[PDB]
Amino acid sequence: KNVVIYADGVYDMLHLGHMKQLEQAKKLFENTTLIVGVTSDNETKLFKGQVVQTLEERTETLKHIRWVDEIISPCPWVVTPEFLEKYKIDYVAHDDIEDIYAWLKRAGKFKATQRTEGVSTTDLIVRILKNY
Amino acid sequence: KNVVIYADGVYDMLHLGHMKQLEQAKKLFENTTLIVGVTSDNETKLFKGQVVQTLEERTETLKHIRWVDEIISPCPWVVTPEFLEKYKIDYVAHDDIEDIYAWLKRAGKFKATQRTEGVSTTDLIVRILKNY
Repeated sequence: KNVVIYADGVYDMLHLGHMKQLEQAKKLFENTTLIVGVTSDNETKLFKGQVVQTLEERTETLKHIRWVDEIISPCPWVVTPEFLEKYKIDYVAHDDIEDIYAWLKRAGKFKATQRTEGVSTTDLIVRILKNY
Repeated sequence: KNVVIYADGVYDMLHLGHMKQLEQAKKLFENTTLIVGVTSDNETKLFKGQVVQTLEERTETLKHIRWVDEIISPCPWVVTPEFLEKYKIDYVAHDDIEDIYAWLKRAGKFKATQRTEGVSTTDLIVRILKNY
């Protein structure tokens, strides 16, 4: 009855928005194993942009999050069918936002999870940029 | 066999240092209930200094932390004997750093937990204050 869910991402400066996404993935089915994939520093910088925390720092924080059952760190930048078989993954959970998730959706293996705006560590110091 | 542990604090901009402290408190005994107390905005500002996140924001993040079993939010600024009886608390866990914890230590009810330096959300943007 257990369903293996895979949620990959950068998880830089982990905040409430990330945590709610992990909760959502963890709760997609009654009985789940949530695997979190943490992207490598080099690949994140290459394809996305500057990461603040190292792979080891981003991974260590995730270990403390109630919803996280297993961590693949580092994880591949792009999910492949081979990867899904290797780790026996039933669904990939990711924000949605051509479509790199098209093949997962075609297979019935994609579960959208939603971002929370404004709760980011960026915005909190922008907030604190008012005492002056 | 279950031991009730009470760890109070501000828990502003929760980072790895806080999380490791909560892990330490949670793991003080084999079978524990970890109660986290979150201090009020007004009292924190009064006795400590500016808090970045509201009581509700600081409390909501703690809900996502694996080690947290129960939350008292807001909590009293100062622990009292009456408070320990009300919630059936066996030990208070807090960083140590006259001594407001003297009466707890005298009673056998104090468990020191340790801070982690440098891992704070403050230091991460100080870190990012190098790309320029």
